[PDB]
Amino acid sequence: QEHKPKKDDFRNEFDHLLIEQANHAIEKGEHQLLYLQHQLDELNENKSKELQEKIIRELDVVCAMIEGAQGALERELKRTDLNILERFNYEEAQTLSKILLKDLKETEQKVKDIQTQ
Repeated sequence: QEHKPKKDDFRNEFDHLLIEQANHAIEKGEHQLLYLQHQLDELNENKSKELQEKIIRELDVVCAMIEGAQGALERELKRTDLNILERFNYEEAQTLSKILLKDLKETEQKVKDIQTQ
């Protein structure tokens, strides 16, 4: 297996491009979900009241800002666009965002399902 470092090189989003904000949004969200998965698995059995209440708060604010941002941004870019490159980027953008969205939702549900103090 090849495990290499992956850090956003283009942080400065001055241009504030549509795809730029979208990619950054889906990237951050996805990452958080991947890392959150672990806590969810451990919390599933641990059933820790503190760990749960915490994950819920973090997952709430994350899924919230992501849902709102993604929805708005997506609705913005969806306004008008037609091109090979634009189509490709747009396709992958919605693909990654959609995936992270489903996973995130599932995680939240599970957390809420687990009974704790």
